[PDB]
Amino acid sequence: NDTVLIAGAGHAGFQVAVSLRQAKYPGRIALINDEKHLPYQRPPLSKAYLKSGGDPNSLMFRPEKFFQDQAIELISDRMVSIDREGRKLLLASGTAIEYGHLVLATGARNRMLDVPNASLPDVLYLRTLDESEVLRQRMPDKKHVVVIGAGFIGLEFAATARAKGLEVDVVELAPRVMARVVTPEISSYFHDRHSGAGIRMHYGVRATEIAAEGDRVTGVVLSDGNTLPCDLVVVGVGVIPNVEIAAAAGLPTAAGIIVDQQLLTSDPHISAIGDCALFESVRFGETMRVESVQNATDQARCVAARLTGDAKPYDGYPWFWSDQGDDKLQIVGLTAGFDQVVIRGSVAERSFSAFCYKAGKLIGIESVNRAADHVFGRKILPLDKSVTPEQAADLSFDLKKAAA
Ligand SMILES: Cc1cc2nc3c(=O)[nH]c(=O)nc-3n(C[C@H](O)[C@H](O)[C@H](O)COP(=O)(O)OP(=O)(O)OC[C@H]3O[C@@H](n4cnc5c(N)ncnc54)[C@H](O)[C@@H]3O)c2cc1C
Repeated sequence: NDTVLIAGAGHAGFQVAVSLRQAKYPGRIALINDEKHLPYQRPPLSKAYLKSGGDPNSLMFRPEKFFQDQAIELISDRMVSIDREGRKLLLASGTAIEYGHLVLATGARNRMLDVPNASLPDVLYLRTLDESEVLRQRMPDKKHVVVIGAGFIGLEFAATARAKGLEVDVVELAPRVMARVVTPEISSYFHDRHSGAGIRMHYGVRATEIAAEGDRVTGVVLSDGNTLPCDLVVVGVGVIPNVEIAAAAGLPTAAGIIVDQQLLTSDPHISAIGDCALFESVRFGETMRVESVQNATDQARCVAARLTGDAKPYDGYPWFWSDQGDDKLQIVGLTAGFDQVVIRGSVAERSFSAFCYKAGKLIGIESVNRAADHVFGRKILPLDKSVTPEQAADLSFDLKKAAA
């Protein structure tokens, strides 16, 4: 067959469809979308949107007419099974489709809070437009929310809930916030900023039970035995890559759908991109899964480029960002295994960067309200070039000249 079937119409799904057309792909392109919304943006969900008037499709990538003009078949359905041998995609509507090449961009789903009463009505998640909209409408009728999970999303939400007048308590099991993604100097800064806004941070604890009265949430019980009163709970304790269906078809999976340097599964005719993909990284010499718009986007481009001619190893350089309250956090590079951190700028001035090193080499830059340092990293890191810790701290050391 000639048709390219895309399962999942989020960032990666939408981008591969678009990039496929830009590259003048002749075949048919079907985009399976299991949500009652035109493909939309995720980043605004825990940011601006929570502050908007809730405009139905204000987060749409492109308007409805776009998919028609682009010959991208937008199918309002969901894949449930994959017939690799018959190269057919089995939808839930009962329908079935043959494919030349199958692109899996199923992303990842919320990991359910595994605690008593965790499923009461007032225990909400925050990852889909729908979930964002209910939370937006629910906050005005709530006085106190406990946020479980100090990840990016949880804090982006916490600041807004606080800004709206709600009482806010953040529950994190680790000793500091964003422990899975940033170095201590960043956690510290944000701990101060949020605390300063009146948000009460709680470290070293897990939720062990959701205290309720009738079926009304009244608090969150912690592993230290104490209970934090609240009438609303927002949980962000991780996701689960959607690999089930692919695994059901015999495709290797783990913490994501396994793919090689070219984002291909063990079955040619089937690729995996975005949050759902556990790819082989030539640059970093290891298999990993990355959750970011950058990753979804660059991976989509890589596949689109392959299915149209030049098959190259995926090498989208990783970078992320987060908008918490009035502060902007930008990260370029992977900081895992950092053994030396240098501060450039001033924490007091609320504009600085943490230059992270490992074995004497710059591995990443975490910039708070300092776009210039981020541009420096985005240019230098992909080239695998570095700057000494001494130079990073020196405000008289010109980053523009260094990156020319
Ligand atoms: C609230 C929020 C804020 C974020 N903010 C940022 C940010 O500021 N910066 C950043 O870099 N990243 C951010 N991210 C992460 C970013 O959204 C993800 O990295 C990106 O969406 C991953 O793209 P994706 O295409 O793989 O999957 P997603 O966008 O999640 O889309 C997956 C889509 O596939 C659908 N689907 C799943 N299974 C099936 C199936 N079997 N059949 C059909 N359809 C299916 C899903 O319902 C969904 O619509 C944020 C994420 C969230 C949730």
